[PDB]
Amino acid sequence: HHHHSSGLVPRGSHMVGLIWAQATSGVIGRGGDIPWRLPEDQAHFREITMGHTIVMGRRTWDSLPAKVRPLPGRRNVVLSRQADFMASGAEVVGSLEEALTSPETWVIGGGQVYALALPYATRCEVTEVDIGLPREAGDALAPVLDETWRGETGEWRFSRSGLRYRLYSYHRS
Ligand SMILES: NC(=O)c1ccc[n+]([C@@H]2O[C@H](COP(=O)([O-])OP(=O)(O)OC[C@H]3O[C@@H](n4cnc5c(N)ncnc54)[C@H](OP(=O)(O)O)[C@@H]3O)[C@@H](O)[C@H]2O)c1
Ligand SMILES: CCc1nc(N)nc(N)c1OCCCOc1ccccc1CCC(=O)NS(=O)(=O)N(C)C
Repeated sequence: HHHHSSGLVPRGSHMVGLIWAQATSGVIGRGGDIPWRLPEDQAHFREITMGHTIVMGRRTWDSLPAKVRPLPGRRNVVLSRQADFMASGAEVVGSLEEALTSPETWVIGGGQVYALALPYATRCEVTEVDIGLPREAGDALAPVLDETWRGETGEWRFSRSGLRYRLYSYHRS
């Protein structure tokens, strides 16, 4: 239960990580949008994901502005159960199993997909945003991590955007 894992990824393996930003309450989205824009979090998301495959749910793809998607520098994969859903510039697949063919994959949202992917994941990179944002019916929420996960929490930091935030890194075998 406490064996070490390495950060080096052999090319024959399939490392699955989750990356998300949440308010303390666990909200990650409402009404199809992320309710903040922190430049430190945006930079961090790129630094982690650049050069890898990114997997997202169909609703997260829908929420990206048409002009910015697919996100550059990364293989974009969108999960949909709809046989007629298409994503220009990206691959649409019908299962998580089909999406996880690369050696390093970052699941980048949203609520449903994080839940679905967790069982396969060995890394989570979390940004906590210190914004008063209550959970409302219909909100997209973050996954909750059990005791199989070990992690490190950074100190509270202060965004140029005027909100406090802090970074968590979690891993498991
Ligand atoms: N704060 C953050 O870090 C962050 C990051 C990303 C997104 N978000 C937020 O999350 C919100 C969306 O979350 P969400 O839960 O509503 O939707 P989502 O997870 O982004 O996408 C859900 C869609 O994924 C497809 N899907 C789900 N399970 C599948 C499966 N087993 N196999 C194949 N396809 C599957 C389905 O598409 P079909 O209906 O087409 O079949 C489903 O409707 C966004 O609006 C955004 O606000 C937040
Ligand atoms: C930057 C937002 C973010 N942060 C973390 N730590 N993890 C994530 N997975 C994450 O989501 C990025 C992908 C989803 O992005 C959106 C989803 C729904 C609505 C809007 C967005 C874009 C928000 C944004 O800040 N975009 S951006 O400028 O950073 N960039 C285009 C990706």
